[PDB]
Amino acid sequence: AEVIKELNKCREENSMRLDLSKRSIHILPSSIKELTQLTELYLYSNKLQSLPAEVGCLVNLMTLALSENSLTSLPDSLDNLKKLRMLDLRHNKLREIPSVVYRLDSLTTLYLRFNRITTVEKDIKNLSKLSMLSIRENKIKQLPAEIGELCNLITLDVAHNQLEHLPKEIGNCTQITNLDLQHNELLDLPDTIGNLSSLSRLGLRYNRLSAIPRSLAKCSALEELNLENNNISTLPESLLSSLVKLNSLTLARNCFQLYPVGGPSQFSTIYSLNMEHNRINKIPFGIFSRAKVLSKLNMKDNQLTSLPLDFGTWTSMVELNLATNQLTKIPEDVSGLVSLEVLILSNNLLKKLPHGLGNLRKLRELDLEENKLESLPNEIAYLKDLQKLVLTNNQLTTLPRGIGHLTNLTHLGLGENLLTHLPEEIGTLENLEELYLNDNPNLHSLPFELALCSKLSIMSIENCPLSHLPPQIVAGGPSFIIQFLKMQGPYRAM
Ligand SMILES: [Mg+2]
Repeated sequence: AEVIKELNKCREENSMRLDLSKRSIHILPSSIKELTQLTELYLYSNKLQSLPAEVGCLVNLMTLALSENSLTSLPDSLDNLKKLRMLDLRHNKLREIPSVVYRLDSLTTLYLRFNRITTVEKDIKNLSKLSMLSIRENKIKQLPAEIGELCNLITLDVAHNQLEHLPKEIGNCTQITNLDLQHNELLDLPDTIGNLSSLSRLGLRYNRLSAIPRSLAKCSALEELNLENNNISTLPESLLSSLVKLNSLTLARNCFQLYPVGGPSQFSTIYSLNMEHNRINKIPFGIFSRAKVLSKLNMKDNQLTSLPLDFGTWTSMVELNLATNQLTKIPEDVSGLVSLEVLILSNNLLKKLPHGLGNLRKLRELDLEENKLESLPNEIAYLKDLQKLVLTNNQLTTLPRGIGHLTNLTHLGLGENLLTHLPEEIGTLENLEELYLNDNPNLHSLPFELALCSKLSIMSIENCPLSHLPPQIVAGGPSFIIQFLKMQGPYRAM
């Protein structure tokens, strides 16, 4: 109806771009054959199950945009579009690459993401002008050796498929800079992967890799190496020191029991190292002695029972996550870690903290949730940069009076402890915003000085008896308690 007039409009305008997207089109009219001047046809977001043979009359088409339709194929007449440069077939119902697509040898850009494709035929070698090929989110089990004739490829995306291997002939696609293989079933990578010398983005997470080829050392433009969720427990001893632009290394969710063995400069370039969810039973002595730029270490969910003798020499570390290990002590040498801003120690077996904690002048966040802490050291008072202090689920009965010296503290989590009272010095926490006191069964009062925390907007007190406060006030909840402390206490300003 309106597409009749829009096709008609295009005819009289002689416009070389036709946009029929988002028009609920089920059947494309035959008359589209008349608009032979078109170089761009936009049919995306429609209801098309098929393109008519008349589309092959649009022999000047350079762009055919068909995403978000219900196509199963394309007309054999598309053969006649000898100038077609980009075909966009995302989000359709293709069970295979349409036969005609294998003859569109002028194509440089082919988008096939989100279909039902299982096989790439050997005839893929005909599309040797392709620089962008995306077949992400399909059902592909293997690629043909003839992928190696796509020598102009820059981006090859086959993420979210069923690949178990990659043909060694991928090593002939020497222009590739972005190769995404994540979320496949990959058991290995070919030793020829090193032939991809301009490789700068390699997607490998969520596969079944048990090793990395040593030839990957040749891909020295790589700026990230994310091996998350595989089956890796070692690395080629030469690999990391060859990746001289490597910024970040993720070994999370693998089966490392020991740090990978590497050169002296194995960690000399990365800023971030993520080894969370492995089986690592110790951190080697000296492992960060040449890691001047490494500032984030994540060791969460491993098997650590202690820390190396030179722990206190990690002077560049800024964020350290040792959550979900089996640490029983933090050594006094933690005083060495003068750059630390974030220290996460939740879910260990700590009973006390070293006095040396007080040397962490830049510490902003300290998370001690789910330990066995029985006290805090007085030297906590010197953490003047501390903003967030999480002590949830410990065995604390009192806090040091010096807790009130934490000028910058905004978040204080004391839920699930054994507290009998809060110090009056809580009132000098001028910046306190969130105070969690829930599930302290022996906490029977709150100090009037709590009224002095003018920025206090959240406090939890569920399952505290608070029997030294009036029953109806306690039943009113945090809002009523704070108002009561202000009105009955001695601190009203006027
Ligand atoms: Mg899958």
